[PDB]
Amino acid sequence: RTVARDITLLECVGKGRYGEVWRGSWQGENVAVKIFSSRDEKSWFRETELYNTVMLRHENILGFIASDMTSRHSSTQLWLITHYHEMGSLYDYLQLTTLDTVSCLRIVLSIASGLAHLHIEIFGTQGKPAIAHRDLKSKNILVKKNGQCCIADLGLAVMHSNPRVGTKRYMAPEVLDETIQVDCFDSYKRVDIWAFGLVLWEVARRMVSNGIVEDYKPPFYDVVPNDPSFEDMRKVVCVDQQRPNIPNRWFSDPTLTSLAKLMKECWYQNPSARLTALRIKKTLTKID
Ligand SMILES: COc1cc(-c2cncc(-c3ccc(N4CCNCC4)cc3)c2C)cc(OC)c1OC
Ligand SMILES: COc1cc(-c2cncc(-c3ccc(N4CCNCC4)cc3)c2C)cc(OC)c1OC
Ligand SMILES: COc1cc(-c2cncc(-c3ccc(N4CCNCC4)cc3)c2C)cc(OC)c1OC
Ligand SMILES: [N+]
Repeated sequence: RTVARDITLLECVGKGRYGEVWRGSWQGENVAVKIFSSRDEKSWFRETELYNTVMLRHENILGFIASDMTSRHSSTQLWLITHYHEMGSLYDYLQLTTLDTVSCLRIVLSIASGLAHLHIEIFGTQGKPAIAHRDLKSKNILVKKNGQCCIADLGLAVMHSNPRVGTKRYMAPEVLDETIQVDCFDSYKRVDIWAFGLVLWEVARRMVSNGIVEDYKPPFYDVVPNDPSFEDMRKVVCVDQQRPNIPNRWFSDPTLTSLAKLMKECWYQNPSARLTALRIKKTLTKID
């Protein structure tokens, strides 16, 4: 039989230190092709090892298609091929649109659903190890046409049944002050919950209430520079214990009032006090 492996690369939709992401076509279907830089080859190996261990399939997890290593003259080429989401990342989407109550809740519940799926160990033969993402942020969430999102980029993920770090802006206090209990898998889940709370804040700002909305801003936009240093973040999050500001106007809206409470419970200094992804999901299903 013929094994069709050609992928037509059509447009570059992202470029960074990690390499590039391309919209491509295989057998008439859109795919996304992440071409890894040499600097980020470990992310391809980690995501490939994870998917070789457990073939994750979930509506709120970016859908895997293939991992490819191709030998070249003096180098190795590494591609990750996934489903393609033409609306782009949540980071991109929130810059050009505001949200109503239903759309806001649908986004955040779908993220919580993908995150709880990663976090939970499932036993039996169609089960999965528990997984922590370790780089959750709005650029690593994609928006689907049906209004739900999916979580992307498991290049830093850890499974439970040289060392790298996530994006500094989204790092939890215990990462920045180096107290994280690196031998406890639950510690990594709690780092994800902190970052989820920041994403919740980014989304909520874009939900209209009483004719008011906030402009899109990244977490800590008002207290750290672009490309904040580790020390910049440590001073804000650990030393001064600052948290993203909740605007007054949210307290006139029942949804945003509830989401503010939820955020706060993701942002406790004590990691063990933070809500779990499953508890976040339940709370979200009862809002509105
Ligand atoms: C090797 O590389 C690539 C292969 C393919 C691909 C293309 N067509 C057919 C297949 C296929 C799938 C299953 C089976 N079997 C199933 C169990 N019983 C026997 C039959 C045979 C063939 C595959 C995998 C696509 C790629 O990209 C998108 C690839 O590159 C990453
Ligand atoms: C890698 O991605 C894609 C692969 C294929 C593809 C091509 N040829 C054969 C297969 C196949 C056929 C039979 C089995 N069997 C498994 C054991 N029990 C019996 C049944 C498995 C796999 C598949 C999935 C199609 C895609 O899209 C349409 C893909 O997505 C882009
Ligand atoms: C975050 O990680 C990954 C994302 C994707 C991915 C999947 N579907 C769509 C996109 C996309 C498409 C268009 C835009 N727009 C940006 C503004 N101007 C117009 C164009 C943004 C994003 C991307 C990036 C693929 C991955 O691997 C293969 C990823 O890595 C695991
Ligand atoms: N790592």
